[PDB]
Order: sequence, then structure tokens, then C-alpha cells
Amino acid sequence: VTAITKVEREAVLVCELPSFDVTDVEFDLFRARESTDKPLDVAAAIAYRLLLGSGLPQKFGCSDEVLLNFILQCRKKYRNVPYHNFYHVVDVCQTIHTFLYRGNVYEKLTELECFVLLITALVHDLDHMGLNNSFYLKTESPLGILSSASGNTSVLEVHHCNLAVEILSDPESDVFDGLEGAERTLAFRSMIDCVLATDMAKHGSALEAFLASAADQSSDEAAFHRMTMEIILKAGDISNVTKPFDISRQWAMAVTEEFYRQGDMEKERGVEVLPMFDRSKNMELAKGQIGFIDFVAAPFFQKIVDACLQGMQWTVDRIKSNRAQWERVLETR
Ligand SMILES: COc1ccc(C2=NN(C3CCN(c4nc(N)nc5ccccc45)CC3)C(=O)[C@@H]3CC=CC[C@H]23)cc1OC
Ligand SMILES: [Mg+2]
Ligand SMILES: [Zn+2]
Repeated sequence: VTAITKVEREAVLVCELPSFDVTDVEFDLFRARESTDKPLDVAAAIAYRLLLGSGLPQKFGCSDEVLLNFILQCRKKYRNVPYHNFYHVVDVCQTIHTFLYRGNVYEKLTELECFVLLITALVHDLDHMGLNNSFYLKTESPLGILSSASGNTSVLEVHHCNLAVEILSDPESDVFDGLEGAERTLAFRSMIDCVLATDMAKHGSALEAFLASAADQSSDEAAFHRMTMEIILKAGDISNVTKPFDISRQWAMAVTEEFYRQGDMEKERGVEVLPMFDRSKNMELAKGQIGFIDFVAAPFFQKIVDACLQGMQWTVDRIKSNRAQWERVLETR
């Protein structure tokens, strides 16, 4: 399929990104994009550098050549939407790295499992089209029909897995080619399982199952590793509120635009439009983020940190302080 080539290849290798430390919890992807004419080659380099620097691809007989083909193969599959673009999955990959190596979550998993997670971040939203699963079902869209007929409500997540598998059948872009037997099976199994678990419809059930496993010393060990990978991918996804406020705010600008556009399309089609998707209300960013923090993200991070993931306490602290900063935008309005 397609083939990347040196033209695109080198176009990434000749980015050096001197101003930053990709390993830092305060790494700023917004700066990186802004700091060149080629934001797409910069993002790729950040992924490339993160993966190579972990020394995980080498360990699992993944050469640099195949690695970069893989990244680049994913990039093509991402579109140009406000939020669910290739910058979001590069973000997720970089954030997951910080949770593994600064939050010491590496200790709870094998190297293969850390390698799979870093990879899975990049395939997790392949060919996302700005539109949530709901839209596909309410518009009786062909992908919603296929999902509905096929027995799986996770319209996009199955889509992303399909594309991810595609990319890896080609061995010049197959970052698991060096795995054999049980390891290769696990890599695909867990990668798919993780991606499917990013469907926010399943958020409660996946959080309650990870916690019940974490509190049980007799939990099946393979099942705990798996749920931990699922929880970490989920964490990367909702990690925007754990960043430095200014980075957080810009993430929230991007999603708020993306939601607005779906809601524009939901008006045209004539289908139901939720409050959140409606440009008609200015819809105070502050109150949106405060609600997202109180109902989804603060309880999530606090609970997994306490159960198990004590190294990630900083996520709970930054949420707490990002919240207080939104309350001070309210108090001074
Ligand atoms: C930067 O800031 C955001 C980034 C991503 C998302 C994402 N949001 N969501 C939904 C998650 C659940 N929601 C709310 N639920 C419940 N119980 N209460 C709420 C109260 C107030 C607002 C929302 C909710 C709806 C949105 C996705 O599904 C995206 C796709 C995948 C993962 C997360 C994304 C939201 C952001 O800020 C609002
Ligand atoms: Mg997704
Ligand atoms: Zn995502």
C-alpha cells in the first residue's frame, strides 16, 4: 500500500527540534507546530524521537526504517480536523510516555506492553472525521449501519482498529514483525483491546473493572496488565486537563470547535443537537472545562492514582490547579 519513500522519510529525519525535551510533562506540542512551516514533519519527528529514545523498538527487532514508515503511514490516515488529527495522537503518545517513565507506570507492565501502548497511541483515532459515534447512528450513516448490523456500537473504534491492522500487514511498516507466536498475538490483542476501550460509552465500566482488579491481590495477572494498558490509553486520551493551563486551554479550543461543526452538520441533517455541540450558545469555555473536570477527569485520575498509580499524582494536582484557574476566570469576569 502506497509506500512512504525517502522523500517523505528524510523530510522528517532533517527535523531536530532543539528547543524542547519531548520527555517532559510540560512539553508543548503547540510551540513545536508554530515553530516551523512543516508542523506535520515536526510532529512525526517527535513521535519518531520518543519511540527511538525508549529503546523499545530496537528490543523487539523493529529497525528505525520500519518505525518511521509506520508513523508516516499513520499520518496519512489522519485527517485535517480541529482536534482529532495527527497532533492529538502524537500528544497521546507523548503523554503516555510521561505516565510510563515519569509516573513509573512502566513498573506495572512488561516492555512489550509499554512498546505496544506507545504504538497504540498513534493508531487510536485513525481516519477520525470530526464526528462522534452518536452522529453515525443518528444520521443512519453507512458506518453506523455496518456497526449496528455487525453487533458493535463502537463505530469509530472498530474503524480505527481496521485501519491499524491494515498498516501492520505490510512488513516495511509493521512494527511487530519481530514478534513471534504468543508475543505477536498479545501485541495485536492488546492494541485492539486498548483502542476499543477508548469509547467513552464504556468509561464507567472500564474504570470500575480496573479498580476492582487493582484492589484484588488475587486478580488474574494477565487481566490486570491488560486493564492497566486500557486505563493508560484512556488516561492519555483525557489528559488535556492535566497539562499546563495554557496548553490545556488550546486543547479545549480545538475540541470546542470540532464539536460545534458536528452540531452544524446535525442541524442541516435535521437530527438531534445536544447543548454542547451548539454554536448558538457562546457556551463559556470555563464552565465546560469545569464540568469536564468534575464529572469525568478529576474522579478518574484521583481514583486510579489512589488504587494503584501513585507515581501520577501530578495529574491530580494539575487538574486541581487548572480547575482553580477556570474558577478565577469566572470570579473576575
Ligand atoms: C480539552 O477538553 C476536552 C477534550 C476531550 C473531550 C472529550 N469528550 N468526550 C466526551 C466525554 C464525556 N462527556 C461528558 N460526560 C459527562 N459525564 N459529563 C460531562 C460534563 C461536561 C462536559 C462533558 C461531559 C462528553 C464529551 C469524548 O468522547 C471525546 C472523544 C474521546 C475522549 C474524550 C473526548 C472533552 C473535553 O472537554 C469537555
Ligand atoms: Mg477515539
Ligand atoms: Zn483520541
